[PDB]
Amino acid sequence: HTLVWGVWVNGVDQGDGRNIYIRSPPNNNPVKNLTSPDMTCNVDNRVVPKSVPVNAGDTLTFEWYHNTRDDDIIASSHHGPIAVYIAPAASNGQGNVWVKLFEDAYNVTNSTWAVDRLITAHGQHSVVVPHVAPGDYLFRAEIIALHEADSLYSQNPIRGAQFYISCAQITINSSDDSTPLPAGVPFPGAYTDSTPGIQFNIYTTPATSYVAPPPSVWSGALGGSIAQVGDASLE
Ligand SMILES: OC[C@H]1O[C@@H](O[C@H]2[C@H](O)[C@@H](O)[C@H](O[C@H]3[C@H](O)[C@@H](O)[C@H](O)O[C@@H]3CO)O[C@@H]2CO)[C@H](O)[C@@H](O)[C@@H]1O
Ligand SMILES: OC[C@H]1O[C@@H](O[C@H]2[C@H](O)[C@@H](O)[C@H](O)O[C@@H]2CO)[C@H](O)[C@@H](O)[C@@H]1O
Ligand SMILES: [Cl-]
Ligand SMILES: [Cl-]
Ligand SMILES: [Cu+2]
Repeated sequence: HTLVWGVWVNGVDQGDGRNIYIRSPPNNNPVKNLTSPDMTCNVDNRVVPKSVPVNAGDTLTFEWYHNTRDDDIIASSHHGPIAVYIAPAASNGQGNVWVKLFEDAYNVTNSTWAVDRLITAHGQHSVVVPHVAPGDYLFRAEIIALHEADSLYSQNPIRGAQFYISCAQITINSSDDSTPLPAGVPFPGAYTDSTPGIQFNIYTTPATSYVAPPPSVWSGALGGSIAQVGDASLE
């Protein structure tokens, strides 16, 4: 159970974005039905009044929280991967539009899941804004908690992979468009009951064997991190 509080741009806090530049759901409960319209941008997908200005190459940091800002972030049980996708905002997230900018699943070097590192990072993970066409975008940050993913939700709706999905409204101002955004995948649709990484038993299957759900990270993506970029406590 986790939500996005706001974003930072080049280590500058853009302030509380909830229902302002984040298409916030009413609560921190997961989405679990892979064919739900809620897979796009969670249960309250609508235009919110603001979009955060960035330029291509800026560091864009998502900041998550559990109940209050800079708390436990997400229950430690919720091991799993983190992904960020981008779509042009005029799509409203519909159609074959979501392009993956970031994936971090299980780090063999550190012996840690992305969610474990997200907690240590005070809820912060970042992407480099890609060199796409200037305009309005949705950045869809997705945490998959796998602690009940040994079952398919479609088998047992009390369990299943849990999707913590948050869509931020981002406006890309200065961009040379050196990597034009291609068509992408649909949400709902890209993940199905047979997709690798959706049904996974963390109690019996080694995390060294985990394969995150496709699609692969786009060739135009410039990278990211899971690391504290701003100190919320200094405010
Ligand atoms: O036993 C089932 C799994 O429970 C996980 O804890 C979650 C609780 O089941 C869930 O009820 C709770 O929901 C809270 C939420 O955390 C809080 O922010 C909100 O204000 O109220 C909700 C309703 O009470 O969330 C927790 C996760 O934080 C365990 O983490 C898991 O190990 C266990 O299998
Ligand atoms: O961040 C580690 C993560 O990498 C995933 O592979 C990606 C990689 O992030 C990206 O830089 C490159 O451009 O594409 C590949 C393929 O999608 C990998 O799937 C994860 O297991 C791993 O934790
Ligand atoms: Cl939960
Ligand atoms: Cl959310
Ligand atoms: Cu939870």
